Order: sequence, then structure tokens, then C-alpha cells
Amino acid sequence: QPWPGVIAAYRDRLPVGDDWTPVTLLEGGTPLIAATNLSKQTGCTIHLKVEGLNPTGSFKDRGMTMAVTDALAHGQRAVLCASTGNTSASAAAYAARAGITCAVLIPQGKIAMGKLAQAVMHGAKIIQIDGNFDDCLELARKMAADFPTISLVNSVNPVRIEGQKTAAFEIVDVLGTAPDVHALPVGNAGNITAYWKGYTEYHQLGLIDKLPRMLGTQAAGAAPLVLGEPVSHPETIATAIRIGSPASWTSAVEAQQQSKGRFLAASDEEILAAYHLVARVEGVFVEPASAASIAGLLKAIDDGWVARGSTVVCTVTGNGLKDPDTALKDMPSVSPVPVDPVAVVEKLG
Amino acid sequence: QPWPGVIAAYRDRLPVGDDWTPVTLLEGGTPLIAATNLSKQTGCTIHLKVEGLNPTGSFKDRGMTMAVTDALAHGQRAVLCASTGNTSASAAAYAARAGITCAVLIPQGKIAMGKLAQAVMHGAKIIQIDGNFDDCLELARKMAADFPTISLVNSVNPVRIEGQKTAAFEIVDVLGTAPDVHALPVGNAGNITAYWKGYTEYHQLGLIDKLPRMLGTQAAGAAPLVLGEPVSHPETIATAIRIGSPASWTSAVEAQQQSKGRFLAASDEEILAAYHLVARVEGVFVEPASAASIAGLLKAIDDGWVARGSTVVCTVTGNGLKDPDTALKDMPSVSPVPVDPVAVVEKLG
Ligand SMILES: *Cc1c(COP(=O)(O)O)cnc(C)c1O
Ligand SMILES: *Cc1c(COP(=O)(O)O)cnc(C)c1O
Repeated sequence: QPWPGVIAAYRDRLPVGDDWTPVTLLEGGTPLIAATNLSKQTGCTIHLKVEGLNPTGSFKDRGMTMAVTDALAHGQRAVLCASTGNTSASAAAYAARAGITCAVLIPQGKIAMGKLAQAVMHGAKIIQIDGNFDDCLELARKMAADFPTISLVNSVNPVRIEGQKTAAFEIVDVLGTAPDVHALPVGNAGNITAYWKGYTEYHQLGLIDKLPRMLGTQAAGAAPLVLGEPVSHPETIATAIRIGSPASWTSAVEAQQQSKGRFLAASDEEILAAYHLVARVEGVFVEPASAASIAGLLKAIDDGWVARGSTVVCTVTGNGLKDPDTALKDMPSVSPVPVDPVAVVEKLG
Repeated sequence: QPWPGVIAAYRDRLPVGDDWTPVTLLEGGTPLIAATNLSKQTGCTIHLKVEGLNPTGSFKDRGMTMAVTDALAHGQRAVLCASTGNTSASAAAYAARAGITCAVLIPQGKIAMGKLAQAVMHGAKIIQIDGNFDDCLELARKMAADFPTISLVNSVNPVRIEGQKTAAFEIVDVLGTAPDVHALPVGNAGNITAYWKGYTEYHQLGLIDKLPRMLGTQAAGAAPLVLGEPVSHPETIATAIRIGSPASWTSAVEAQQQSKGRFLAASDEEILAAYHLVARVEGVFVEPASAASIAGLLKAIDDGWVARGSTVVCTVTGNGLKDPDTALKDMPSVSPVPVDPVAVVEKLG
């Protein structure tokens, strides 16, 4: 009775022919954990969609099966993207399994090799550019439009969004309905878009009656969807949402406007508080960007934007294991305590 | 169609009273991945039981779900661990979800902080001691048996093994039979013991005609079971199997004896080869101990000990994301390249 490809599990809902060979690491089918302790504390009933348990440790895997399978079927020789993030690790894994070249474009200056390690493990070719992060985007786009054998797998890839919409399907599949509000973090806004595409596809299929309110959280230092303008120098420890200029700007706002949803900023402190909260109280280890979403849900419950007793799924987008640096910092100082059994046992209970 | 807790999926084959409420993070039910390219080069059909997609990033969640449920039920207010490894993270998370204290005893001097971040992220109390790794094992054992509310969660805990056998169940549930050989890494030998318990349990219950030959790999520098005697100063990049003295030395040898199995050493180099190989060829980012399992499987297929065209399940025990440091080592640094899209396209092909 095991989980198959997200492609296989939802084929009749995805744009794939009968001919193609789905290349999958059995992504999706991820836990939906009852946040019993967050629920008691709020008064709302909160589930966690835990996407860190996808093959590469983030939800990008839902897009890549789809992007890479479509690439294979369409006879592409290379899969390209231009960021140091979870996109590249996810892209590189699926390209490796397909047997396809994977290139990651990066800007000049200092390289965070910690970021790229997982992807280079999978065979990604890293290519550093005489220029900045814009040049990377401009380059990757020009190549994709010049070489129909390259497939740019960035946020705005229609196939990626199709794959990613399935997280919405699973939530309903197990609950029997949508939540009252779905809360997720927003960087490029590809995900909020996908969930909204997903929920509306089920409503259109007559599988729910109520649609959720999409709550998207941005870090205060990179909150262009909150402030209504692009951000010149995005600034947040939640690296995955360190975006001053979302790729899927239009689609995010449409989702917000159509779902009667909200965009909301959380400060780094508040993100960090959530970061610790989930781990300390739910037993779930979540990446800072994933924490931001909880940080925002919580912020919204105070405000009263989300009503007491309503049902909420909070997408927690990546494994805490993605980011050891942040785990290391703000740790309690342990100093040697004497070796007798009685002293140590009182330092507890 | 959601996967519940190991406890819930296999409640009838696990020792849990029916007053006891399972403390679970929806662990287990992990992908069984067809290793297509590994098979091409091998001449066998090989599956990878990918255990890095458990909540805390390791197979130990299978055991820890039981131990902490058992702990919660028997009115225990603290669990105690004496290891910095994956045990303590797995222990700490289930302790958090259950709302009990998790405490880790560390030796004098230099604190291995990276290794403990996950644990303390789930709220483990690190207690540094005026002693040795050996004096640490003793203080815990003493504290355990002088306070009936403190449970020691080490590897030899029979409750852990019960939870850990359930992997064998999943393999048979999904394959329809047991494989011809089951390959896995061996540290304290709890897992190899546990798988063999699982296969026999399913033999005793009538679900398989024949039991798999258990193949267990250790690192060449930490190979007490291959070498026949214990090892004083174990040495290997594979931290998780850096054990000179298995806690389950007895029941491991029994598993090998009665499964007609084999213990094998693999060099550090060979383990690295495999680590890179699964990532580059399957798309599975696997932690070095997990790599060893594979490496030793590969070594045995060439040795001839593994019959041509037989079936193998290789447990890949932990997530590559558990070991960022190894991911860094021996990684190509590419240098800056001219911006024009022509200078990039044939640096691919
Ligand atoms: C990519 C990513 C995000 C941001 O998602 P968008 O679709 O760009 O809004 C958030 N969290 C994690 C872990 C990420 O991988
Ligand atoms: C603990 C562990 C092992 C070794 O398991 P044993 O039962 O001690 O042999 C191997 N790999 C990983 C990832 C582990 O955490």
C-alpha cells in the first residue's frame, strides 16, 4: 500500500502524457501533524504539513519530478537554475536520477559552499559569473530562450507549479476538507500560487465547498508583498525567503485577493521564536523560513484575523537540517557540573 | 490514505498496552527506491530503504517512538541519553512531543556543538560532567536504576529494537516477499538484530517462504564484528558506526549465524566512493554510515558472495543532511567564467 510518485498519485490531475516515464524519488505524501501543543496555546486547531520530509528536504521536490519528467520527455539535455537555494538541491537530485546535466548559475564574490554542497553532491555543475545576481537571472533566461534543450526550472515554470499544487490535494485527501486558513511562507510566491491553484482545482472538482484563506508570511526585512513595493536589499536570516522581488508577483496578489487572504510580516526575532517553538513543543525540526510561516499564523491569531476554533494547516516547507548554522546559534552555555548522581538529578526535577 | 505512527501500523506486533497513547511523529513508512543504475552496474536488482526520510533524519525514530511511548506510559518524567549521535536527536524530539525532559550527559572539555544542535533544538538539557565518555555511561546507568522516573534510552533497550524491526515489515509489505540479501551498516548492531527479528517474525507468522541473508558492513577502522575481537580506538569518517564494541554484540552474531549472513569491512575511501555514487546516480543524498552499507554491498557483489541477479534491499540509514561536514570535503571549486551565453553552453554540451 505504499506512496508512489506524486506524478503517479495524481496523474489525472497533472499535464503528463501516457507515454512519459515518471522520474521520482517518491516525493510528496508528507506527514500532516496535529500541532496539539500549538493548538492548546492558540485555541485554533493547527495541523502541520511537514515538507522537510521530502527526498531533498524541501517542498521543491513536488515541482522537480514534474519539471524533470517533462524535461526528459521533451528531450532536454540540461536543467538550469540560478540560485544557491533549495531549488538547486532539488533540481540536481532529479537530474541525477533522470541522467541529465544540471547547471547552477551563481554571482561573483564570496560563495557559500555550504549552500551548494547538496546539489554538487548530486552532480550539479556550478558556474560562477563575472557579474551580479541580476546577471544570473538575465543569463539563465537568455540561454533557455536560445537553447530549446535547456529547461529553466525557476519559480515561474508552469510545470513546477503544477507539481507543487499537489500539497493542497494531500491536505484535503486526509482531512476531507480544506482548512479555514492555509498559512505558508512566501519568497518568490511560487508556492502560495501553487496551493491556491490546488485548492481551486478541488473546489472546481466539487471536493470542497469552502476555500481556505491563504496567509503568506514574509520576513520584515524582506517583505515586498506587505509594503506593496520591491525591496532593494532583502535582509533576513530566513534565507529561503530573502527575496526583494518575487518572481510570481502577479499570481501571489491574485491568490491573496481571490482567497480573501492576507500578507503579513514577521520580524527575525519572531521567526526565531517560532523556530524554537515548533521544535521544543511539537517535536518537529523546521528550517527558519518554515518557522516564519508559524510566526505569521501566530501573529494573525493575536490580531484576530484568524478566528478562535477555526481549522488551519501551516505548511512547514523545509527540514531544520537544511540550516545547521542557525541551530548552532543562541545556545545555552553548559559548564561542568560535579559527577555525583544527586546533583545532576536536581538540575532537572 | 495517510501513514500513521509505526506503533499504529504495527500495534498488534509490538508490546504496547491499550491504555497507552502513542507518541509519534508519523515516523516510518519510508520510500523503497529502485536503485536502477546501481543495478545496471551490479547485475542485481537492488532497492534502497531510505531511512533518512524519517522525522529526525534517521532510523532511530522507529525505536524512539516506542521507548518514549513506553516511557510516557510508565509515568517517567525524564529520558537520559549518553551519546552525542543521532540517538540524542531522535530521543530529544519524541521527548519534546511527549512533554518529558530529555537530558544528555557529555564528557569533560571540548563540546562537540554541531553534533548536539538538533537535540538542544528540541529542548534537550546538556549536562557536562567532571569525567570521561566512560564515566558518562556509568552516571546514567546509575541514575536510571536509582530513580524509577528516569529512563535510559541507549541502543540495547529492548523496546527500541521492537520499534526498529518494523522496517523489515515495510520491505515485505511492499515487495511481497523478503529479498535474497538484506544489506545494512552496523554500529552497535541494534538495527541488524532488529531487521532479523522482523524477518523471522514474518516467517513465524507465515508471510514469507525464505529469510534473507543479512549482510552487515562496518568501516575498516571500526570493524570489531569482522575482525572477531573488540577495537580500542575506532576510526572512521562514518561517525554513526564508529563503535569499537557493539552493545548488541551477541544478538548480531546470532543474526549472522542463523541467517547464513556475513560481516564485511569497507575502507574509508570505498565508503566515500559509495556516498558520492548514490547521490550522483540515484538521486539519494545519504549520510556516510549509510554509504558504508552500500559500499559493503558493492564489495560483496564483486566478491561473488552475492549471487548474480538476486534481490537486495540496502538500508540507507540516515539523511545526508545529517553530515554537512563530509559534504564539504573534496568538493570542486569552480572559478569565474565570462558572461556571454556561448561561453556557458559548451561548458555543458
Ligand atoms: C523555496 C522555499 C521557500 C519559498 O517558497 P516560494 O515558492 O519561493 O514562495 C520557502 N521555504 C523553503 C524551505 C524553500 O525551499
Ligand atoms: C545509529 C545509526 C547506525 C548504526 O546503527 P546500529 O544499530 O548501531 O548498528 C547507522 N546509520 C545511522 C544513520 C545511524 O544513526
